[PDB]
Amino acid sequence: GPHMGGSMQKVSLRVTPRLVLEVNRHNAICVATNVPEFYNARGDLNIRDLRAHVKARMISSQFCGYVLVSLLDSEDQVDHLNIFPHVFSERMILYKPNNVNLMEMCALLSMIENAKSPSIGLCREVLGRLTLLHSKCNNLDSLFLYNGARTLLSTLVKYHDLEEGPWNEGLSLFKLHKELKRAPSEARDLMQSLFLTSGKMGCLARSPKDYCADLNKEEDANSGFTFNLFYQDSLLTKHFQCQTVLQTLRRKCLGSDTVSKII
Repeated sequence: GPHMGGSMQKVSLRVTPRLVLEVNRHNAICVATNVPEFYNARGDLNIRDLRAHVKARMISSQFCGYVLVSLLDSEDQVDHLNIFPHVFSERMILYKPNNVNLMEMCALLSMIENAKSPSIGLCREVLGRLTLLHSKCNNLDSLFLYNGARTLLSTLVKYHDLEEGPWNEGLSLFKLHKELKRAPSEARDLMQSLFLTSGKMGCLARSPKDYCADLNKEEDANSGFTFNLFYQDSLLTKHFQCQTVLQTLRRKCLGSDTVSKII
């Protein structure tokens, strides 16, 4: 809570890294992509191929870092963001740590967010790998990334009823989002309007990829840059439908400001 003497103990201001994608550039093209599914049908994690992927990224001439945004739990309304655009822009960074272990933690965050059908086995495997990686870094960035991944995993475990523990409560508004679906209709609609339909970041697009294509068309005739986005629709990637999010993503992925430390 915000530590206000007890009345707001369920209001969470916890900061979690979100919307994590790999950014690559060559020629005048820039692409933001989710990390691939380095696991089998049972959710056994393919550490060998994951590690090889991250090592390839660190030495690649195309790799620009991981794009991510730090969001407060109360800002994250599943498919709407309660945050002003100028605040959101400052929260989004292009992160390129010179450390394979921190890069692997970022890759796992992307994998968590983009998992289509996560299982409890996958969530436990990923958590175990993150615990090991954090134990090898033991710095403030790895703590932030470990805590964030645990929060996101916990959100999936709760939302999808994967446990019939190491989990926290997850993002608080995801719990409300699930619970309201079964509330009586009039109360459901009012509480969704009150607590889960922020307008501060504007309208949502049916097709993020077509919206990004239209952003490219504006400068096509003048040989402008091309930006494209690839991600997997899931509980944790709904914010890529926000048009202002996509405009900010495009600007940040094409911009020059890379940081090597988060905290």
